[PDB]
Amino acid sequence: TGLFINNEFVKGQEGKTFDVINPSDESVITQVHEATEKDVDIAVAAARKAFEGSWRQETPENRGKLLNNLANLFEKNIDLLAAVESLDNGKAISMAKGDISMCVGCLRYYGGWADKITGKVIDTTPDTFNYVKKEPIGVCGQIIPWNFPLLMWAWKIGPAIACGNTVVLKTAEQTPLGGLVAASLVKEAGFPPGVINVISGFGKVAGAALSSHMDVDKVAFTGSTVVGRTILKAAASSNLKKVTLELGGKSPNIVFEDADIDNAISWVNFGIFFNHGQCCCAGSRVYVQESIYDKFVQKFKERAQDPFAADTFQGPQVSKVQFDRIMEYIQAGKDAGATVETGGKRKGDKGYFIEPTIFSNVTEDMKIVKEEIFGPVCSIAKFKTKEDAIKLGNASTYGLAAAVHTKNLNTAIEVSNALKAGTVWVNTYNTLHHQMPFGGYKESGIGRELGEDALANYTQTKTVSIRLG
Amino acid sequence: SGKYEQPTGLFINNEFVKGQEGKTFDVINPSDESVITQVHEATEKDVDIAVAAARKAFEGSWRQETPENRGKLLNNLANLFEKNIDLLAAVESLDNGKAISMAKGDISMCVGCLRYYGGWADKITGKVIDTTPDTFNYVKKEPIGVCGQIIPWNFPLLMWAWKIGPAIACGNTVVLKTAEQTPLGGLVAASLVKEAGFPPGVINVISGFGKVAGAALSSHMDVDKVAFTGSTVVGRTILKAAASSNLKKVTLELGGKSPNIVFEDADIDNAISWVNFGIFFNHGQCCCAGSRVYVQESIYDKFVQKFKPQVSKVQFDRIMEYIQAGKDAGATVFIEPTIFSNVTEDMKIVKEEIFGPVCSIAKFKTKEDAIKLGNASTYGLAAAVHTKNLNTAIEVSNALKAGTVWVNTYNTLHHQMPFGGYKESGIGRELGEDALANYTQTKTVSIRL
Amino acid sequence: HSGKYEQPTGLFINNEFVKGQEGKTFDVINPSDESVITQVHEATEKDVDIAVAAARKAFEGSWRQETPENRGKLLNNLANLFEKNIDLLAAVESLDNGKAISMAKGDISMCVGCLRYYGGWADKITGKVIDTTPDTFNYVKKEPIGVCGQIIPWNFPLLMWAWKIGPAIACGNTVVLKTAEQTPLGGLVAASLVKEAGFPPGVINVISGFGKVAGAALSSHMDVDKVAFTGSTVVGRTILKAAASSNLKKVTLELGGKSPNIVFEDADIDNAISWVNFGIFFNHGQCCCAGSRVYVQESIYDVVGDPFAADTFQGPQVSKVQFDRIMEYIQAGKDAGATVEGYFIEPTIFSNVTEDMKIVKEEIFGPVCSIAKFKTKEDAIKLGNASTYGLAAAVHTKNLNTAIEVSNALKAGTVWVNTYNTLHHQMPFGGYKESGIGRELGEDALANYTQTKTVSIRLG
Amino acid sequence: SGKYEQPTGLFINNEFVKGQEGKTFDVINPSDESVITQVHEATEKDVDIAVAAARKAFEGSWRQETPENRGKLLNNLANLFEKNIDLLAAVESLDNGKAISMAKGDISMCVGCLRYYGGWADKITGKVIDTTPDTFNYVKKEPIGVCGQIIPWNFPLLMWAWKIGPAIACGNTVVLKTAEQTPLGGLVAASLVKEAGFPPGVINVISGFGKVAGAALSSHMDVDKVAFTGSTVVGRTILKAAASSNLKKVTLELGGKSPNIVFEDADIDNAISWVNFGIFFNHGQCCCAGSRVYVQEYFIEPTIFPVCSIAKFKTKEDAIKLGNASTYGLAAAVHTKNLNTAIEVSNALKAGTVWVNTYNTLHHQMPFGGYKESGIGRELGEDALANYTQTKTVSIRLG
Repeated sequence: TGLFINNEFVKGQEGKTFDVINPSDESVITQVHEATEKDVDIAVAAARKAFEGSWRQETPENRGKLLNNLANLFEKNIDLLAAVESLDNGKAISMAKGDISMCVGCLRYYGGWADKITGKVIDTTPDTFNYVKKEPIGVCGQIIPWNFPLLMWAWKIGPAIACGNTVVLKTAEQTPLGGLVAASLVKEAGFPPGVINVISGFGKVAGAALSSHMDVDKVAFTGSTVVGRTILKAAASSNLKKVTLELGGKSPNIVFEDADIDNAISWVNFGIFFNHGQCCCAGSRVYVQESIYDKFVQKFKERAQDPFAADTFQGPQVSKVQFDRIMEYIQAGKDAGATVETGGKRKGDKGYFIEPTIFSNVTEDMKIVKEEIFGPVCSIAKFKTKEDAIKLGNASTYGLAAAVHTKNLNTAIEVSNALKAGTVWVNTYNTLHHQMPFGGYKESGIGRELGEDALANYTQTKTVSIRLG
Repeated sequence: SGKYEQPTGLFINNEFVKGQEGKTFDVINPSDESVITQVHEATEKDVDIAVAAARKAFEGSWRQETPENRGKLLNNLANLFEKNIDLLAAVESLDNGKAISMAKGDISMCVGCLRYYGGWADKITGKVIDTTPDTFNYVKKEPIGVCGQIIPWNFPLLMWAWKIGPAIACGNTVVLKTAEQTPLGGLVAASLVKEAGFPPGVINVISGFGKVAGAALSSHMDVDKVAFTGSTVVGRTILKAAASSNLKKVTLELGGKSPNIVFEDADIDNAISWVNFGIFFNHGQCCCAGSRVYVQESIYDKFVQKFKPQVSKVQFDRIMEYIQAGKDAGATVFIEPTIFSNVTEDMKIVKEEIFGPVCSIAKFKTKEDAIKLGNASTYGLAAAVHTKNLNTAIEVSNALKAGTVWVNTYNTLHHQMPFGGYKESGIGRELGEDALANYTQTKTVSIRL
Repeated sequence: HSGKYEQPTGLFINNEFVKGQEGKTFDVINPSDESVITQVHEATEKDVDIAVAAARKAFEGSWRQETPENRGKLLNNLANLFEKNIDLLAAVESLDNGKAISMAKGDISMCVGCLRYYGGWADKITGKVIDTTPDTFNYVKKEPIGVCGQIIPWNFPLLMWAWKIGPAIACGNTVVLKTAEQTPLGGLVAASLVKEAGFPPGVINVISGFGKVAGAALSSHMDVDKVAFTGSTVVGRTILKAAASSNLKKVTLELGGKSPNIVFEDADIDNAISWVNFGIFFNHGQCCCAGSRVYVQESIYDVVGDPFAADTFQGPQVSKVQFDRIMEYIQAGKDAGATVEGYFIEPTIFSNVTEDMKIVKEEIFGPVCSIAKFKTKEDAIKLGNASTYGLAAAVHTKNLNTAIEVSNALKAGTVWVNTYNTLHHQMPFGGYKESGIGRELGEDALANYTQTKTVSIRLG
Repeated sequence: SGKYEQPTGLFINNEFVKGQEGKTFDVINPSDESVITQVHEATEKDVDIAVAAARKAFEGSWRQETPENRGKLLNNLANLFEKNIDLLAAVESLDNGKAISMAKGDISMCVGCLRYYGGWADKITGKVIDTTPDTFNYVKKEPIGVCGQIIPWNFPLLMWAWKIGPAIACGNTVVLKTAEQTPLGGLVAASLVKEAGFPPGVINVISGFGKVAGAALSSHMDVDKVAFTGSTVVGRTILKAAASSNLKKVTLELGGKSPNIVFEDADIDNAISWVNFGIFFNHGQCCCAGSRVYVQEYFIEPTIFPVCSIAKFKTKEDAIKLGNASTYGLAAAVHTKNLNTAIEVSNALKAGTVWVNTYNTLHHQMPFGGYKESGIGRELGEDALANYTQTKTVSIRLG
């Protein structure tokens, strides 16, 4: 399926195609047209033509109408879309239905916001009139990863289109299929040509080309810190465009004395093993109070024990490079003397399946504890003081999210007030919602994403001061 | 008067001190050209001391304090500023070289600015979201932490007040670096910081150069955010080191070249008075300045006739470079305020950033031509429109590609109204409630049942 | 005009069409041919009690499970239903109220936009968190008020329906709406949509009755938590006094006012006479916001009947009482020496209204306009602002200083500049002084339909 | 101490003046029963004067004034409250009968209160709506105009300071009436009003009785707003008069039966101290005081089952029904350590202020206000400004 430009599926100016492999049986699904720097420039040129006197005319009332249209389409095709994702990405299809649900709530939630962006009328002290507009930024290019390609698709598209920007989305080469079938829905929903363009390519070729584009007004990156620094470096070399990143971090999971146990093991099971641990906020450092530690760890072990089947909860990892980094991390974790409760071996000759991995007898500064593994691999420890879980859990330059299980409100408030995370879950984990914003503290991110906060990043403030008598 | 100062130190932990290297770097008066005196120097080893102070303050001291007495500090400081307005006005006139007449204007604007933000200390509010039943979700604002702030020299004390107000309101400790050309202001201000009873390390004021101290802040691993004012190229400098270091947050306000538009029905007596105040106010040192001025094809000639100290040698030299490029371009034409006319459309003299008293006049016909001409610029920091027609005034201001638009006024700026750029003029707006967004972080707590 | 007919006549209680306990019917007249359409059942004080009980059961039970997402979803369903039956609905509207079916369709469009908007607001109602405490945590919750009684007026029965129902349901309140005696039909047709949309039983109830019997019952009810009145100021005073004698329920009023129209010499050539035409003769002059008195600078001082037809712009008046009230008022206009230019009264224009007599004294609510003449600027502010009513006003000009200064100076809850009688859900509509209590459109409606709640948690 | 008399009059147009009736009324000391002195009394014509003054102030002076200055003025007045905190602290104790320590505590709250709203004067923001068409619409906020403000006796200067804070922040002129029992406070405050530099007639302080002076404010044709604190039945009478007059905005605060709920999982030491404060604080003379308390299975001495009633629930749902089975719900409290208990029960309680592991701590930043018969409008924190502002919507059609 070709590049989505001006509501058409053109093909690559140089005709490059690149290969799409299925993680379940390693076979090759098909090939997808590749954008190079000439493609990116013409895409961006389409976005700007739309921005210029086309979609500036459209009314917020309608911009929401369109978004709601898109969400109903998504909803009309939950089954196709969840399949595409399971094929391309490798996720349990009952899980994939979950993911599209989140897409229909996220788009529709931003549908509501389109007509509710408002500036201010500042009563300046003198006898003058001053209004503060919020306007669209213009061309917004976003790069999304392959954890939640369709979900991340809908995060980026939503905000930008509610506010009235025109966008250019690059799908990660790993999972370029979803964003394209979504793009087909974008034509049924009644969006002008140009408003929304979807690109497939690599970070190093198109990815970059977006970042350095002198006619791109905003980039919005979701992936590894490493590439993020690249992206920041790109914006600075080009036109100083507005950047907002959501890098990943190795978040923690914390259990207390008073806390309920059966929910903990279940939520911390979900906290690391959800999406195979292939999500930004997974809970790889698990900390339990010493009193409860031994039995908890036993009770955690027992809980640990094809995507298209309905029984599966885990699945293939996205690529063998990503598989072979995960496997390099597990051997590193054992090479360091850490015991293994359960974990350490692939499943089956075909496919990238990896087992849920646990580690004990681990020190505070192994390679595995505070460097992003990005698979189903986690660490357990014993803490005793309230101030311990603080010094321990935040002993970390990556603070994207955290958790705290307790029954004592004072502990809950104090710890969560003390924790240095963009998101704190009390008695839950890995539950995101569009209403509440999501982002990285310090090195996990630059800017916040869900909620009304997203909107800030895609609007901007003009001060008009009508001075007179 | 002029006076003789004591340790001209780095303000560190509420104390003036020197550099561990023992280095110093002269300060010179643009009027006389004599050297006023000599101010201490801060290099990487000192910035790491100051960052240590700010993080020390931030941890356990200032987290206990409340926004009402935090507020109760930014007013005291505003009071000190007013008590010694004419003193600070003098220093600032002496060092920068601007007329003591800015005693009220510039140095009071700080009092206003620091007061307003003193206001905002206890008005910071998080959120509560009604996601569902059973669950209970809220959003809270917290202080970012240590902030590096680099100011220029055009409004040394003003800028000083624009960076302390929001940062402190929100509850963050700061480490400030004055310019090399005009460090004197921040240091007296610093004595005022001690007086108003701030606890030690919530404000450290540093002196130095871009190549050394500047760099140390930008790339400092323990700095959580940085905010910067000055040339676009040093901004790009900041953004990179941010990226290499620790992805600390970056707010830039870079200067821009900014237009002034006059229509036939503009009440000419007002229009000429604003454009002149717009371009020459503070020698053209204003980031937002009427670098290029445009007049209707009907009233151009009538309009033109009615119309007719930098900080160091180097700033004095780029204007003489750009003035030379002017006559070279063939364009009809302390420092003489310079004016050019029948300047072409594509020149050096228009498109890059003079930062001195020079102005270039252009002539338009239709309304949409002034749109094409104004927003035809890489720099979009401010713009202004002088007319009387309603439909004209609001249609154009919407169209103009700038972060501040002025209608029947120029260079008149207020602290409750946000000021910023959006065409590589800047990242983020820094005045009014929106500044407080830059120096806070969001944390989301969800409780289940 | 469309043969299909399913005009329900019952009271819409608990997602059902019941009948009056003591069974009273009351006649419905068509203002175009003075004929009786049919008869609708009447609520009385036991009906209203039953009703309030329905709403309160809903609010007490069903709406702990429901998430703001779904409250938003439902309104959108109800919008799409409204938009699927624009044609049927416009027809009832036109038949019942006697207004051109071109206008009635315009009305319903406004309904679907108003419902959608508020559907968008359900998940976006966020309370605050106050972080200025030491070793304490305080959040401020917003929550539904509870049971909200609504009394809509016959000008725009279906529009007013949406204006009331939208905000209240977004926030999580449950409501009981009394239609106007003169136009009960729309609200009941709508009520049928409310069940197809998937609202729970009880959440939304539509009563027919009178301002006296039923109207009083809602406003004096001790289990009704908030009434919302729209209509004559004489009734509003009754509504407040009801609320004070009963249980102090929170009360939002939106009464009428005599709105000014100002025209400045620099202003604009023909669309001005076009806007002021629309300004007083839109909807036959039945809008609270209509521009009764028109003011012009001295320099420049000097459609028929059947609603179901296409060419019509102006239609019947609601009834003979309204017709008769109008005739008395214009009769007084000629009686006072002012020059002059089934149910349908042709639009009159009064000059020589040099003074502020009876014709400019109070609202008329018919197609009667009054012309004034001004010449400075501070006089038009003083002539316009010279009224106990301040709900809307207009200015026409080309002039920026006059525009802003005047509209700053005018004392109306809404001020149009170079336009008139153009409302929009985004922006709040409301009255100054004796015109109103509260604000209605936009985000400010939501305040009227939520309560805050301060939780403070001590630590240590 | 006790001191000179001076006029002791009506504060009108920045000067102490006297009743046109020539009526004076007596002030009694709750402690020794003595008669302190005689303050004059307002009647319908003094009110009409003061309203006239507040209108002429509003109609001219205040335009020239800029929110930056409003705020300066309010904290100036907060500065002066702090100057004579000790004086004003004692006035209040002599007049009302309240421990001098508590009066330091009350004044601090006033200075706080006034300062906060000083903060808010230049932060009043309007809206700008991006209307679908090519129009340009904004939403302005303007002052209502003349306000009537009626205070009880329990926090005569505290309440004084909540009432004038928001009102002046937003740009209104106020006309304040002081309770008959305790007018002494307000009148010094009024001396401090001139000194803080307020233009004349922006704050007028009236003394007099419920019937006469109340009625005059409530029903005054040229008052645009009233605000009321005290019994429910004078409230009803205020609402009613509003209606018969010309439809003032009415914001009222009524005092009620608040509850205190303690599960035995709560810490008993903190619980006991907090309920004791709660009900014996300010001699149970506060709207917030928690008349009834439930646990899990002239001077009047303190009383228990300034009174209180104890009873005992079992499961959690009885705790919520007992607290909310009341005509009244102005405040509440709940003492526990259970997270899920504290969040769930407080949502379920129909109160305008809930306290968890604390009672009667009240902060000017946080809005205080009443449910059901407890009040109409909330009046503290940011939300107060809403009560004293008013929305104007301008649409500008374009080409």
